[PDB]
Formats: sequence, C-alpha cells, structure tokens
Amino acid sequence: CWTYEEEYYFRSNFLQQYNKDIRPLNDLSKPISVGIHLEIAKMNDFNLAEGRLKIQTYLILQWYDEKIFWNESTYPIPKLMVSSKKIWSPAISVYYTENEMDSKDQFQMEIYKNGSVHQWKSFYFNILCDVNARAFPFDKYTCETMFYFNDYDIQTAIFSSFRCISSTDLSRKAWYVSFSCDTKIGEEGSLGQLSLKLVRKVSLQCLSVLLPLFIFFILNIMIGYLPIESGEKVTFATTVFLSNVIYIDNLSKQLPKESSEIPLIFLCHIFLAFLSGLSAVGTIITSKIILYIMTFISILCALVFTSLFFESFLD
Amino acid sequence: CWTYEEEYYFRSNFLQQYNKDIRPLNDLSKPISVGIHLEIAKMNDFNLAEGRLKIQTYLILQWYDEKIFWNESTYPIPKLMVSSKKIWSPAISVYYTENEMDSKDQFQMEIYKNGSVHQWKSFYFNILCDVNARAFPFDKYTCETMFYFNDYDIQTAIFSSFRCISSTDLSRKAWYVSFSCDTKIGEEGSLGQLSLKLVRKVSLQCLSVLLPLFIFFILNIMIGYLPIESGEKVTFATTVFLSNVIYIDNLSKQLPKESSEIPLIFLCHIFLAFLSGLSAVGTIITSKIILYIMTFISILCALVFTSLFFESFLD
Amino acid sequence: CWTYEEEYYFRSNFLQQYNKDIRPLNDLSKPISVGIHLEIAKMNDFNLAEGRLKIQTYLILQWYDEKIFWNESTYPIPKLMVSSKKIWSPAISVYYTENEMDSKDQFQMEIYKNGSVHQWKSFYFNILCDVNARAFPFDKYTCETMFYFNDYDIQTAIFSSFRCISSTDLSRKAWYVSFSCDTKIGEEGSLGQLSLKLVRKVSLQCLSVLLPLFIFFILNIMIGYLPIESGEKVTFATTVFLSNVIYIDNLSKQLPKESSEIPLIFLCHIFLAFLSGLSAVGTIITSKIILYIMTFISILCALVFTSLFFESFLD
Amino acid sequence: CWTYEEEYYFRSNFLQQYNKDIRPLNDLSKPISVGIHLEIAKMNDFNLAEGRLKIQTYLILQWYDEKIFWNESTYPIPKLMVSSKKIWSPAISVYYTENEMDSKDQFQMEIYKNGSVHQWKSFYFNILCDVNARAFPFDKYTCETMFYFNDYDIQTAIFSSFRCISSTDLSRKAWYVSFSCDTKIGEEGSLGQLSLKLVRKVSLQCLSVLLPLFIFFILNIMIGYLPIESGEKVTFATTVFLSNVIYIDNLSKQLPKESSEIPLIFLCHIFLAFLSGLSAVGTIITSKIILYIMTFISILCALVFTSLFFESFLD
Amino acid sequence: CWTYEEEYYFRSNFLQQYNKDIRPLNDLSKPISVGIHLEIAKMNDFNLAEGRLKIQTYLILQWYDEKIFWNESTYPIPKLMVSSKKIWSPAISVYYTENEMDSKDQFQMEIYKNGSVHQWKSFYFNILCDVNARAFPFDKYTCETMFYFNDYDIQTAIFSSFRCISSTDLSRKAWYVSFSCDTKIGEEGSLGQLSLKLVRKVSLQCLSVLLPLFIFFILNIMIGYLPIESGEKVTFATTVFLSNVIYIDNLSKQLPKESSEIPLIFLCHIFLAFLSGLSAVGTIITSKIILYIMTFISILCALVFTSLFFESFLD
Ligand SMILES: *[C@@H]1O[C@H](CO)[C@@H](O[C@@H]2O[C@H](CO)[C@@H](O[C@@H]3O[C@H](CO)[C@@H](O)[C@H](O)[C@@H]3O)[C@H](O)[C@H]2NC(C)=O)[C@H](O)[C@H]1NC(C)=O
Ligand SMILES: *[C@@H]1O[C@H](CO)[C@@H](O[C@@H]2O[C@H](CO)[C@@H](O[C@@H]3O[C@H](CO)[C@@H](O)[C@H](O)[C@@H]3O)[C@H](O)[C@H]2NC(C)=O)[C@H](O)[C@H]1NC(C)=O
Ligand SMILES: *[C@@H]1O[C@H](CO)[C@@H](O[C@@H]2O[C@H](CO)[C@@H](O[C@@H]3O[C@H](CO)[C@@H](O)[C@H](O)[C@@H]3O)[C@H](O)[C@H]2NC(C)=O)[C@H](O)[C@H]1NC(C)=O
Ligand SMILES: *[C@@H]1O[C@H](CO)[C@@H](O[C@@H]2O[C@H](CO)[C@@H](O[C@@H]3O[C@H](CO)[C@@H](O)[C@H](O)[C@@H]3O)[C@H](O)[C@H]2NC(C)=O)[C@H](O)[C@H]1NC(C)=O
Ligand SMILES: *[C@@H]1O[C@H](CO)[C@@H](O[C@@H]2O[C@H](CO)[C@@H](O[C@@H]3O[C@H](CO)[C@@H](O)[C@H](O)[C@@H]3O)[C@H](O)[C@H]2NC(C)=O)[C@H](O)[C@H]1NC(C)=O
Ligand SMILES: CC[N+](CC)(CC(=O)Nc1c(C)cccc1C)Cc1ccccc1
Ligand SMILES: CC[N+](CC)(CC(=O)Nc1c(C)cccc1C)Cc1ccccc1
Ligand SMILES: CC[N+](CC)(CC(=O)Nc1c(C)cccc1C)Cc1ccccc1
Ligand SMILES: CC[N+](CC)(CC(=O)Nc1c(C)cccc1C)Cc1ccccc1
Ligand SMILES: CC[N+](CC)(CC(=O)Nc1c(C)cccc1C)Cc1ccccc1
Repeated sequence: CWTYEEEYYFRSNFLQQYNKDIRPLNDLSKPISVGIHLEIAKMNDFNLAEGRLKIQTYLILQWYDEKIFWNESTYPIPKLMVSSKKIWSPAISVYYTENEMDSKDQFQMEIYKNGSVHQWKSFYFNILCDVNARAFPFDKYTCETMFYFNDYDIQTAIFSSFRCISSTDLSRKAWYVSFSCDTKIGEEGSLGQLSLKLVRKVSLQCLSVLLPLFIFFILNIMIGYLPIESGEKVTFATTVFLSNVIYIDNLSKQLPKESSEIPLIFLCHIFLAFLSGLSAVGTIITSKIILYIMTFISILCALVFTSLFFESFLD
Repeated sequence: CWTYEEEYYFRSNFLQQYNKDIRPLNDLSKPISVGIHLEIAKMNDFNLAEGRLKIQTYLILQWYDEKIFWNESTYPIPKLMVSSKKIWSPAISVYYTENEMDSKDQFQMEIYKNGSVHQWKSFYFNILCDVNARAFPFDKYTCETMFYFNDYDIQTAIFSSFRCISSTDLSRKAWYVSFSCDTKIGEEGSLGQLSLKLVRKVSLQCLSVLLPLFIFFILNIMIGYLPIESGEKVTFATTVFLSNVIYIDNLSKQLPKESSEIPLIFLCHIFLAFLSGLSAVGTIITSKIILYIMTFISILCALVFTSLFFESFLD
Repeated sequence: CWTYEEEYYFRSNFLQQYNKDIRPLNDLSKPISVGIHLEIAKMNDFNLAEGRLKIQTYLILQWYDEKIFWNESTYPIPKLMVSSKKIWSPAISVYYTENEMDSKDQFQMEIYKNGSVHQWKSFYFNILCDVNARAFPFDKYTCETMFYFNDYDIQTAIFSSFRCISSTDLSRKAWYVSFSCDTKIGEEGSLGQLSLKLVRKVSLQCLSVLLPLFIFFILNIMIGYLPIESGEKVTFATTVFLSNVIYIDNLSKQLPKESSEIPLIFLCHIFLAFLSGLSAVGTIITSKIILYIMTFISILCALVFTSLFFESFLD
Repeated sequence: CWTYEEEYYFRSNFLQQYNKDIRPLNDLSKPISVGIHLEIAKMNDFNLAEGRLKIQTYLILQWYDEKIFWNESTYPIPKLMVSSKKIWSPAISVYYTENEMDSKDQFQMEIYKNGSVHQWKSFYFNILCDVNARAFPFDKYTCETMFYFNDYDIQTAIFSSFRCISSTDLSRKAWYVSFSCDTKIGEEGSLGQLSLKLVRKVSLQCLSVLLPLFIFFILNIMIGYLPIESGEKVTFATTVFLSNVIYIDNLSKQLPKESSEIPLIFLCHIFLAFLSGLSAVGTIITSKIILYIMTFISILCALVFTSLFFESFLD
Repeated sequence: CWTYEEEYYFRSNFLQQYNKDIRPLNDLSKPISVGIHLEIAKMNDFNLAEGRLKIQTYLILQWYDEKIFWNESTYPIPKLMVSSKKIWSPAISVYYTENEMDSKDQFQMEIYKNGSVHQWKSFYFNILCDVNARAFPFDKYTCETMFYFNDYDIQTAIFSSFRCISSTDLSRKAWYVSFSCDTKIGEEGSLGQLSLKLVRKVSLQCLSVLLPLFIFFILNIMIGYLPIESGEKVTFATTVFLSNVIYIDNLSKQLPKESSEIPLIFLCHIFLAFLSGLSAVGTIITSKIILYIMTFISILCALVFTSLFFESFLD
C-alpha cells in the first residue's frame, strides 16, 4: 500500500549513481543477455508482387538490470513503470529498413524489484520476399529478415532467445503463412532470424485471371470453323492476335515482376498468340494458292502445360 | 475575478510536490479509473475494398487527479487549462495502428478545483474490416478495434466506462453504419472494444449489376427458340457464351477480395455461361451427328440461385 | 535609431513577470478577443471526386497583449518580432483535419508598443464536400469547415471577427469558386465558419466524357439499318450490349462517389444498354416467329432527358 | 596554425553579448541586406500535366554580421564554421509551399574574420505552372514563384541581389528550360521573383501522335476511290467515323488540363470526324435515292489547321 | 575486467576540455582525413522508367580523434560506444537528395583507446539515371551520385579513401549491376563519386515484343504475294494497318520516358506501318488513275534496322 509520497521519494533516489549510457552490469567485459518474444500481428500484402511484404510485429524484450535492484523493506513497491529515457535499454533494428522505420518509443519499461526489465516495442517494416511463380496464381513466397543491435556486438550484448508466435489471423485471408525464427551468430553481432513462407490460396478472384487464357483458347479454335470462303477469317484472326498481344502487356504488369522461374500462364498466352498469328498467315498464304495438324498441335501443347500445372497444383 | 498576478502565482505554486510520472492517487495499490467518451466523426471508405476502413474519432478522457485539488478561498480560480506535459495523463492506443498514428498532443487538459481532469484526443486510424459479399451489389462489413493503455494493466489503471456516439453524418454517405462499444478485460489490461457494421444502401447505381444478368438470362433462354433449321443457332450460342465469359472476367475485378462466401451474382452468371456453353456444344455435336437431362436440371439450378439472391435482397 | 545594445537590454527585461501559458489579460474572467483575416490561396481538387478538396489558407491573427505594453520614452523601439514560443498565442485548428495537418510554427509574432500582436499562419487541409451530379459532367460541390480554439471556450476566448478574401486566381482554372465566412457560436466555443461553393466550368476537354455515349447511340441505332438478312445482327448487337456494360462499370468508377441526385449520363447509358439488349431479344424472337417505333421511342426518351438537362443548365 | 585549445577558447568567448534573435546591425532602424545566389538543380516533371513542377534549388545566402567581427592578432583563425542555432540567420520561404516543405537546417554557416557570413540552403518545392497546349505535342509551360523573408518587411530586411544559374544538365532532356530572376518589392517586403519557361522537345516518340492524323486523313480521302457500286461505302464511312471518334476520345484523355486554349490537333481530328460523318450521311441519302463542296470545305479547313500547326512547329 | 563504477567515472571525465563543434585535430590548419567504406545493399528500380533508381547503402566512416586518446593503465577500457551527440562526427550528404533523406543518427560511434573512431550510417536515396533505349527491351542505364561534407571544404576535411562493395544479391534479380567509386576533387571540397551501370537481363518474358514484330513483319511482307486478283487484298491491308496503329499506340506506353537514342523496335514498327500504308495508298490511287518495289524497300530497311539492333544485341 505504497502512498504517493514514498513512490515520489523513491523515484527521486533510485537512479543515484546510474548512467543510462552504460550497460547495466557489474562486470562489463561480458555480454548482456537480452531475450526477445515476437508476435507477427498483421501483413499488408499490397506490394507483394514487387517482392515486399509489409508486416507488423510486437516485441517484448526482457533483460536484467543489475544496478536497479531494491527490496520492499525500504521501498514498499513491487514494480514500477519507468520511461524509456531514464534507464538503459537496447536499440534493435532489422535489415534493409533502417531508414523507413519510424521507431518512436512510446511504451514505458516495467522494472521489478530484482532488476527484471520488460520493454514493449512494435515494428512496422517491409520484409523482402523471393517469388517462385512457375505456377500462377499459386505462387509461393519465401521471406527473411534479421534483427540486430544498433550498438553492440557479440562480445557486448547477445540475444539469449528468439521466439515467434502468430495472432492466429495471419492465414485467415488468402495466404498459408508459416514462420520460423531462431538466433544466429552473425559476423558483426548476435542476430535474430525471422523467416516467413507464404503460399497463395485458391480464391475465386485469383482464379479469374485464368478466364482470359480461356477466352483466347476458344477464340483460337474458333478461327478454324468460319466462312473460309470469305476472307473475313484472316482479318478476324489478325484482330484476335492483336488483342492477345495487348493482353500480354497488361498481363506482364500483374505477374510477380521477378520469379525464380517463368510462369506457365505467360507461356500459354505466348503460344496462343503465336499460333493465332501463324494461322492468319497460313490462311492468307493458302488463299494465295493443316487444319487437323494445327488442332493436334494445340491439343498436345495445351494438355502438356495443363498437366504440368496439375503437377504443381496445391490442393 | 482572478487577476493576472494571482493566476501567475498559482501556476508557480500548484505543482510543488508533484511528479507527472506517478499516477495521481493517494494509494497506488489500486487502479486509477479513466472514463472515455468517444465520437466517430468521419470515414474514408477509400480502401474498404482491400479490407481497411480509415475512421476519425474524438475522445474525451475524464479522470480525477487526487493531488491537484484546491479551493477558491486561497486561489480564486474555478478551473484551469494546463499543458499535457505538466501533469499525469494516460497514453491510449489502438490495436494494429501503433506505428501509423502520429499522436501529436496539442489539446491542453482542463482541471477543476476538486481534481476533475478532462482531456481531448483525436485518433485517425485504420480499423481492419471483414467483408461478406453474398448479397453483392450489397455487401456487409464488420470492423473491430480495441483501445488500451500504453503503460498500465488492470491492476494499475482501468476503464471505468466506454461510450460512443456519432455525428449523424456516417449514415448519410451510402452506408448503414451501426456501432457498439464497451469495456472488456483483456489478458494484458483493460480494453475498450469498438465494433462497426457497415451495410451498403440501395442505389439505382446497381442497375449496372442487374441489367447484365437480366439481359443475359433472356438471351440464354431464347437460344432454345431459334431458326433451328439455320445452323446460326450454334453461332448465337457461342457468341452468347463468349459474351458471358467476358462479362465474368470483367465482373470478377469488382468483387471484394477477402469475401467470406462467394457472391451470388458471380454464381448466377458463371452458371449461365456454363448453360450457354453446354447448349453450343450440344448443338455442334448434333450437327456433326444425357445432354437434355442436364440442361433441364440446370434451369432448376438457376432457379435455386435466383431464389437465394432474392432471399438475401435488402429492402 | 535604437542600437543593438538597447534592443538586447530590452529583449532581456520585457518578459519579467510574464507566463506564456496565461491569457494576457488583466481580468481573466472575460474572454480574449482574437480577430482573424483569412485568404484562400490555392486549391488542389485532385480527390474532389472522392469528396475532399485540399485548400491552402493564410491567416493573420490579431489580438492585444495587455502585459507587454511599453513606451518609447524608455525603450526607443516602435515594434518587435518575437518568436512564437516566448509570448502567449492561441492555437487554432479546423474540424476533421486535426491529425493530418503539421503544426509548424515558423513565423514570428509582431508586437507593437501598445500590445497589438499580429501572427501569421498557413493551413493546408482537406475540406469535405457534398456533390450534386444531376447534371454531369457539370457537377457542383459545396464544402464547409469550422475553425476553433484548441484550448478555449466561449467564456475564455472568442473570435471577434472572421473575414476571408481570395487570391483572384482560384476561379481561373476550371472552377467557379464562391466563398462566405462568418463567426458562429458553437456548443463548445466560438467557431469560425468557412463555406465554399465550386461549380465546374465548360472545359471542352471535359465534354469528351459525353463522346463515348455518342459512340454507343450510333452503334445502337446502327443495329437496325444493317444486313438484317444475316441473323448475325443478333450477334453484332450482343457485342454492343457487352461493350455498353463494360463501359458503364468504368463510368461508375469515374462518377462522384455519391451525389444527392443520380447523374443523367448514367441513366442514359443504362437506357441505351437496355434498348440494345431488347433489340437483340426482339430480332431473336422475330426470327423465331418495330424499326420506326424503336427510333421514335429512342428519340422521345433522349429528347426528354436532354430537355431536363437544358432546364438544369447553368451558364 | 591555430591549435585546438585557442579555437576552443575563441568559440567560448566570441558570442558574449550576442542575441541570435536580433538582426546583427549597429543601427537597427535600417534594413539588413541579404544577397542570394540560386541554382536550379533538378526538376521532377511528374505532375507537370496537373500544373505542378517539382524543382530543387540550391541557395547561397550572403550577409554581413556587424557584431561577430574579429582580427587574427588576438584570435589566429581566418574563418569558422558555426551552427545555424548560434547566430542570426534569415528564414526564407516561397509562395504556396509553406506547409509542404520540410526546411531542415543541416548546413552550418561560414563566418569570416570581418563578419561576412555565407549560408547554404536547399529547397525542394512545387512551383505552379500554366500550360499552353495550342501546339500539340509541342506544349509550352510558364511557371513563377517568389521568395520572401518569414519575419521581416522591407524596412527590416531586403534582398540586395537575386541571381540564378542552371545545372548545365537541366534542359538536356525533353525541355528547353529558360529562367529569369529579379528582386521585386511587394506589400509585405522585398520579394525575389523566379520565373521558368519550359518547352517540350521534339522527341520523335511524341511525333508518333501525328501518324493517326494522317491515317484517318488517308481513310477519309480513300472513301471516295472505292467500289462505290457497292452500298458498303456507307459501312466503311461509318467505320472510319467510329474509329475517328474513338480516337478523339482517347487523345482527349492525353491533352493537358486547364490549357490556355483548345489544341489544334483536337480541332483537326474533330473536323476529320465531321467530314467522315458528312460523307456517311450523304452516302446513306444516296442509298435512299454537295460531295465536291464537302471535299473542298474539308480540304480547306484541314490545310489551314496544318499550316497553322506547322507555323508553330518548333525546330 | 572494468566494473560499472570505473566506466561511470571514465564517461564522466573523458570529455573535459572537448568541444564537439571543433574538428578533433591538434593543428586545425590541415584537413581531417575521413575514410569511407560503402556497400550497396538493395535497389528498388520501381521508377527506373522515369530515370530514378532508389538504392540503400551502408557506410562505415573511419577517422582519428586526436583528443580522446587514453590508455588502459588509468582506464581499463579498450574501447567504448559513445553517442553521436557527445563527440565530433562529420555530416555527409549526397547530391540531389538533401530534402528527401531523413538522416536520423541512430548508431552510436565506437572509439578505441588510441582515438580511432568508427561510425555506422545508412542512406536510402534516389540516384538519377540516364536511359539508352537503342536495344529494346535490353535497355541500359547509367547512374551517378556524389558524397560530400555538409560543412567542410578541401582545406578543412578530406576523404582519404572511398571503397564500395556489393551484397552479391543486387544482380540476382533481372539486372547486371556493375559499380565503381573513387574520390574526386570538386570545386566545393573533396567528393566521393559513385557510379552504377544497369543492363537488363535477357529473359523470355522480355521477348514477347519480338513476336508482335515478327508476325507483323510477315503480314506486312505478305501484302504483296496474295490473290491480287481479289480486290479484298486492300481490305486486308487496311485491317492489318489498323492493327499496326493500335499496336504502335500500345507500344508507345512502354518505352522509357527520356531515352538518349530512338528505340530501334519502335522505329521498325512505325516505319513498317507508314510504308505499308503508303503501298496500299499507291494501289488504290493507281487504280483510280509498285507492289514488288514496296516489298523490296520494306525488306531492305527492316533488315537494316534489325541488323542495327543485332549490333548492340546483348547475349
Ligand atoms: C525477478 O522477479 C520476477 C517477478 O517478481 C520473477 O518473474 C516471475 O517469476 C515467477 C516465479 O518466481 C513467475 O511465476 C510463474 O508465472 C507463470 C506465468 O508464465 C505461471 O505459469 C506460473 O504458474 C508461475 O505463476 C512469474 O510468471 C514471473 N513473472 C515475470 C514477469 O517474470 C523473476 O523470476 C525474478 N527473477 C529472479 C532471478 O529472482
Ligand atoms: C468536481 O467539480 C466538478 C466541476 O466543478 C463537478 O462536475 C460538475 O458537477 C456538477 C454537479 O456537482 C454538474 O452539474 C450538473 O451537470 C449536468 C450536466 O450533465 C446537468 O444536467 C445538471 O443539471 C447539473 O447542472 C456538472 O455538469 C459537472 N460538470 C463537469 C464538467 O463535470 C464534479 O462533480 C465534482 N466532483 C466531486 C467529487 O465533487
Ligand atoms: C496600437 O498601435 C498600432 C500601431 O501603431 C495601431 O494600429 C495602427 O493604427 C493606425 C491608426 O491609428 C493605422 O493607420 C491607418 O492604416 C490604414 C491601413 O489599413 C491606412 O489606410 C490609414 O490611412 C491609416 O494610415 C495603422 O494601419 C494601424 N496598423 C496596424 C498594424 O494595426 C493601433 O490602432 C493601436 N491601438 C491602440 C488601441 O492605440
Ligand atoms: C571580408 O572578408 C572576406 C574574406 O576574408 C572578403 O571576401 C573576399 O574578398 C576578397 C577581396 O578582398 C576576394 O578576393 C577576390 O576573389 C575573387 C573571386 O570572385 C577573385 O576573382 C579575385 O581575384 C580576388 O581574389 C574574395 O573572393 C572574397 N571571398 C569571399 C568568400 O567573399 C570580403 O571582401 C571582406 N569584406 C570587407 C568589407 O572587407
Ligand atoms: C588504434 O587501435 C586500433 C584498435 O586497437 C587499431 O586498429 C587495429 O589495428 C590492428 C593492428 O594494430 C589490426 O590488426 C589486424 O587486423 C586485420 C584485419 O583487417 C587482420 O587481418 C590482421 O591479421 C591484424 O589482426 C586491426 O584489424 C585493427 N582494427 C581496426 C578496427 O582498425 C589501430 O591500428 C590503432 N592505430 C594506431 C595508429 O596504432
Ligand atoms: C495483443 C497485445 N499486444 C498488442 C496490442 C501484443 C502482445 O503482447 N502480444 C504477445 C506478444 C508480443 C508476445 C507473446 C504473446 C503475446 C500475446 C500488446 C503489445 C505488446 C508490445 C508492444 C505493443 C503492444
Ligand atoms: C464537434 C466538436 N469536437 C470535434 C471538433 C468533438 C466533440 O466535442 N464531440 C463530442 C465528443 C468527442 C464526445 C461526446 C459528445 C460530443 C458532441 C471537439 C473535439 C473534442 C475532442 C477532441 C478534438 C475536438
Ligand atoms: C500574399 C502574401 N501572403 C502569402 C505569401 C498572404 C497575405 O499576406 N495575404 C493576405 C492575408 C493572408 C489576409 C488578408 C489580406 C492579405 C493580402 C503572406 C503570408 C501571410 C500569412 C502567412 C504566410 C504568408
Ligand atoms: C554542386 C554543389 N552544390 C550542390 C551539391 C551546389 C553548388 O555549390 N552550386 C552553386 C550554387 C548553389 C550557386 C552558385 C554556383 C554554384 C556552383 C553544393 C550545395 C550548395 C548549397 C546547398 C547545398 C549544396
Ligand atoms: C550486414 C551488416 N550491415 C547491415 C545490417 C552492413 C555491413 O556491415 N556490411 C559491410 C559494410 C557496410 C562495409 C564493408 C563490409 C561489409 C560486410 C551492418 C551495418 C553497417 C552500417 C550501418 C548499418 C548496419
């Protein structure tokens, strides 16, 4: 039941010989052990096509201050909240986001009688991702980032643990999210790794991108069965060809810009456009002076590519 | 009728033994009760398609400072405005917007003779929303967020109330907005839950989504009654099929992404496309030469989808 | 002809018993009168379709400091420039933009011998607008916001005047701008109201939005006078309908998010698409088993709508 | 060869009776003369269609501090670098960008033995521009802005000079950039006027726009020299009409907004559309059963517009 | 094995006669030598079409503080981490990004017993690039930036070295990146010149602009060898030519904005069009009153352009 006056007197006289610039140890030749417990709360996913996933994480850093220990016999307080600029706290940062991460300290530290210190932090940053889009829509992403100390190497401060959990609502929207994190020993200090794996789901909206690949397909075989007596055919074919190539342009603006392998949808569209153009050329050449063969080739190639797509299919 | 000199003296000598880092209580073993009165002022709606609603709220925090009580006998001032960095105030935040909420303190606190303190705050944040598009064009959105203390748990500071009102303009902008908020007890402290539910008002701007379905329904059913003597029947069937599939492609781009269940319009149109394609395939197979039974069943399937669509109709 | 040393001596000893947190009045029970002179400098109009106009205004606040009066007999200075953080100034803000307006105090206050103080401020904020699109593309907007004190109510500080002017270059670019501003008495203090009225010009570039409609009108009535012999008519028409319904979606994207009345362009496009669909159905049923009648109906409806548009026409 | 110790001693005792809030003059009734030397380094051009050109400029302000003069007899230092918050420097700003210019001071001031002070500044601001698109694609723009003291009027501080230069790599791509600079005298003190004139280059990619102008020209002339025996002439004329109007729309989507006058190419294509439609309706009348007059009118108008276009043609 | 108390005592008494505004030299008439070691970590190339590449670099500045030398005999500390606002550090900046680079000092400095000081910095800035489009899609970019001291010239501070390395993952993604950096001597002090060269990799996705040309080429050369007896030849030529105009319009939207040369592919296409259209004209006009000649010229010039492209062809 500590009253205001004694908490005031304590706060006046509990950092007497304390310098927040010095790691709180009785022997400074050894590292200070900091534990981390991380929770991935949300993902943005806006620029995931360009290779950047904007995620938010919550950290609970825990360490031991060996200079701010007291006992209730003299100060009947079991714990306190102390601002971040009054005592030593470690500065953490993640690779490739130093300049685009505001890092405003707003959560005070919580310090116990025996020196245990807990600090709350939240990071909102881009984690770069590598895209495997051979099967599209069902692209797969792998992401990685490393947390490190802003000022301390392995001989000055070390991550004693690194655990990650999830809010259970990461994978609720069009992603299978699987994470793993553990502490590594980097060249310039102790690092905490964080690896994410995102696998797109089978949403109807994502599969709508297949319909164009259907349309042209129909239109393609639909050049064959037309008024061959009329020259309209060649013109019609040309028209289709144009549309197809234009669509490919628009298509390239959606595909993950840089995949480990070329997506099969693009190859199918290229094949269809090439076949339509050659069909127009062939019909006009015949008019100057194959059907079943063209249909057989189309069927063979399309079935091979669809079989590959089924092979790479996920559920 | 306090003059400038006596208010100057009071301001000089009214925080003598006061530390703003300490909750203003005479017994600190119990939580400080903070009451909140909230008003949802505006909505953005821009990114509601992605699943984020950007709202602005005005908060009136009210608590009791037990160390700044005075009486008019010695200080003829009934109330004062004192800056946010002179006396203790609680820092509030909302889930999932810690790192994208500027939180600039610009309104001073108002303190009465007996310690009653009122503070004004304004938050402008993204409240994540979940979309149900079963009845699209009309969609339903549910949004939720929680307010919490940056620094205090249930044993150090508690929300004694949580009330919300509106500006009477949220309803006007093409949305039925209904909200409900109350104080909860979370795992890590007292929380203020705020829940929003947005339905979409009826607009004549949804003939854009009704007309195509009606016209395509009529065209599709009219394929049965044609100059069946003419082979053009299969031509009409194919052209209608392509038109339907192109419409599917266009439509799928204006449905919400994270839809809980597939919208009914999509099912109606995709089934109509299936029907027309089956009709064309049957016509061509007959020309070159179970189908009828399936078509008969299909019409019933469309009747089922249309009944579900009308059952979910709003006003 | 005051020298550096006497201005130095003055600046050292002219805020002796002054607290910038107190209103500079000899009797603090009465309000402090602050006069405002505003000027709308520029408009953005980028997001005006979404219902937000971004304007920049210049303010000249003028009040009387009843505690910093001096006379040239002792200090040969007629006036001074004193930084904003040395003497009391009122904090002003506007509705619905508290969280997205960066308060950078960069202009010093100008204080005369008799206490008159002038301060320069510049605000850059969104002002929400209500749209009327009954006549489109010649849409009309009404916008409105209020200025208020951050920290003072009617019994503490009051706007003694509120006057606005314009830079004369507001209406030079595709808008007729009319403004009006006066001081009101709000529930929570004195308010300064600012009302804008924007009316779009007749820019011939804007008129191209009517060009697509004309394309269809032609194609539409260009369905009857064709090689009807070729049942394909049905097909051409179905193409037309598809095109119209793919346009209408983009147009709905273009239209103002919400209008007090439904724009006529949308209704006309809906009618044209409907007529095209019925034309297809009619040719189909006729082939299973009007031209001049269809033309008369189209002419009547179009003339009625254009007559309503001309009735609503302004300038 | 001044050592560390004597520079330390100098820095300690060279602002003894110096207030940075007072203009450094021995007679403060007269203005302080500040000289400016500006260099336009880069332009952004991204929003130049909307009328905003984002430019970066480097300023070297020069003035004379009459209170920080010393001689090497007592302080063997010829010049020093002193931070911006130790001595008086003038605050400069530009019109219509006060709220969207960071204005971070990062370059120290260079002060010589006799008081001459040089300061570096870099502005990155939008400068509103007026577009003249009569000649398209060779559109031309004019921009202007003014620099002014944040805190001083003509009787307290004046610009003694205002010179400008370019970066020598400014007009090297797609623009003929010209500049002018002079010291005006407004109602709120001395002003520094900066005027820019941008003229688009003759990049052959832009000349691609002229290809359609000839195509649709060829097509209109071509309508007459065809198998007029076939009534299809109506169909072909309607086709060129529809294509021309569709183009007109697409091009209008490219023309700059708020243009001073309607571009010539727009009128050319409008008249070509009119000619095509007139020919189509004339052929329809012929089928129902002025030609040479229409051809003469069209040739005259098109040749007049082309002569004009080529008259303004640059290079 | 230094304990907390002696490090506290050291930090209290190791900046006794130190001014962080003074370069840490014993003879200040000579420059202070600062070494740099740079690493381009990532690049964004989102706006690379506009000519701006956004790269992130990591710097390790190294210099010698001649005033903070101590020895272990009195202070058993071999090195220390000291904040950036306790001792002198140089301010570095790069050309043309002063106003769009946050520059937050977050990494402390590491100082050794003998005065060697290291500092960590990270810059995230745009580096302007020049585009060569002669080989399309295999465009080549050249970029350059210059690092300099915010406050020091060649007689006050100098870059003793300037070395750059790479993270080895720059070129992993659709770019050949080759850097080079060395120190220069500019007119405003020592400079660090950084040069980049980007050359797009030869993918298959970047070979979908080959097919549209090739096919078109054939089509264009297939206008001559046709059933010339059939007058429809001219109609097919108009169809292909309209396709050509549409494809030219599409392609003009993909080229880099400001290329030094004229993209060869764009040339090929536009020239093929103009000459084929002239051939069709020639045919119709002559009938109103060459084929092989136009085919020969088209082949000659198209092959000349293709060879000109193959010349610079990369892999
Ligand atoms: C320093 O003091 C702190 C708190 O005074 C100690 O931490 C607390 O230690 C107790 C056990 O001594 C923990 O109790 C256990 O908590 C878990 C919750 O995960 C619960 O499941 C168990 O049934 C049990 O109640 C308590 O959680 C823990 N709290 C915190 C915040 O750490 C710490 O152990 C002391 N260290 C030393 C070296 O004395
Ligand atoms: C501490 O002092 C404050 C103000 O001096 C007290 O708050 C005020 O309490 C009075 C009643 O004592 C309230 O009067 C009532 O106001 C309501 C408005 O809802 C009105 O409908 C009633 O007819 C009556 O006039 C007054 O509103 C209220 N004002 C504020 C700003 O809180 C507070 O009760 C005092 N606390 C204690 C423990 O004495
Ligand atoms: C306190 O002192 C200030 C400045 O000495 C007084 O304001 C000034 O008052 C004079 C007249 O007393 C004004 O002169 C007039 O100015 C207008 C411009 O609007 C001009 O058109 C007239 O011909 C005449 O010259 C002067 O403008 C005005 N200046 C300012 C900045 O307010 C103020 O009246 C004094 N107040 C008291 C209570 O004595
Ligand atoms: C106060 O002292 C400063 C520097 O100590 C003087 O500025 C410098 O003045 C000298 C002449 O006294 C200038 O020398 C000339 O420089 C030009 C460069 O344009 C050169 O072409 C000539 O051959 C000659 O060397 C020097 O440039 C100039 N430097 C600067 C940075 O301004 C200033 O004149 C003194 N003022 C008074 C009132 O004594
Ligand atoms: C001032 O003290 C610092 C550190 O005490 C000295 O820097 C260090 O100097 C030693 C040699 O005296 C270097 O050792 C060598 O390091 C290289 C790594 O490149 C290694 O390959 C060699 O086998 C050898 O171990 C050490 O690297 C170096 N460290 C740093 C961070 O620079 C510095 O030389 C002293 N200055 C003077 C003037 O004595
Ligand atoms: C949900 C409360 N939340 C977010 C509002 C995060 C939090 O404690 N989750 C958490 C963590 C971080 C680790 C393990 C287990 C759990 C449940 C509080 C918070 C913590 C640090 C910084 C900011 C907020
Ligand atoms: C409209 C005035 N307004 C916004 C300009 C908000 C305000 O009082 N509404 C309100 C609240 C917040 C609670 C209950 C009842 C009402 C009417 C003032 C304000 C309050 C807090 C923070 C910022 C501004
Ligand atoms: C044009 C000079 N200008 C803008 C550059 C604005 C200014 O005085 N016009 C003004 C105002 C604000 C009210 C009434 C009458 C007039 C002429 C100076 C300025 C004023 C306040 C803040 C920033 C700049
Ligand atoms: C190129 C060096 N540069 C830009 C990196 C600008 C500079 O000296 N050009 C300059 C100026 C500003 C006026 C007249 C003549 C010249 C050559 C240095 C700089 C100057 C001021 C502010 C920031 C940087
Ligand atoms: C990978 C660690 N990293 C980035 C996390 C960069 C780093 O040491 N690479 C580096 C440099 C900068 C120069 C030479 C050799 C190497 C390996 C540390 C770092 C350095 C400066 C600023 C911030 C972080």
